[PDB]
Amino acid sequence: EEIIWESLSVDVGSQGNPGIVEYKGVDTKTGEVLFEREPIPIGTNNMGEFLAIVHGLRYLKERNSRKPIYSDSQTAIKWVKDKKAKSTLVRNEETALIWKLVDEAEEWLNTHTYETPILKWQTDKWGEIKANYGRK
RNA sequence: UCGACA
DNA sequence: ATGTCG
Ligand code: VO4
Ligand SMILES: [Mg+2]
Ligand SMILES: [Mg+2]
Repeated sequence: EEIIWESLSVDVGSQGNPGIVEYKGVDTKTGEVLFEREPIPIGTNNMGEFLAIVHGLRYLKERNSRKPIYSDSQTAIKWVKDKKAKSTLVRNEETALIWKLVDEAEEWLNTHTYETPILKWQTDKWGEIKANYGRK
């Protein structure tokens, strides 16, 4: 299987886990940053990966784009497929912002239709995903 | 008992 | 190290 360059790549970035979470989506071909989330004080890697895909889904749908989305997160891909984020992050006053975004993301998935293929970025064959933050 | 993706 | 799934 080859890389579908005509696509959107998303990825999470964090400082600690759980810790500060952010994410962005980029054009897989050029690397142009199409959107980037404002750092979230506290959240998990998988929540961020999940929010990144849903944000890409809405980004593409508003523009009537049928391009697929690449993510390197097996967990986030499954959560999106089930339209349910199974995070273990403790629900409390500290993790309110991330959980709210996560709940709203889920809500969006349960209130909208889309055919966007959500593809697994084969990191071991193609190297780091184009929207990556972390060290290689 | 791990294996895997982050 | 910690977050999650097969
Ligand atoms: O802009 V919306 O996709 O929330 O309908
Ligand atoms: Mg990732
Ligand atoms: Mg990354």
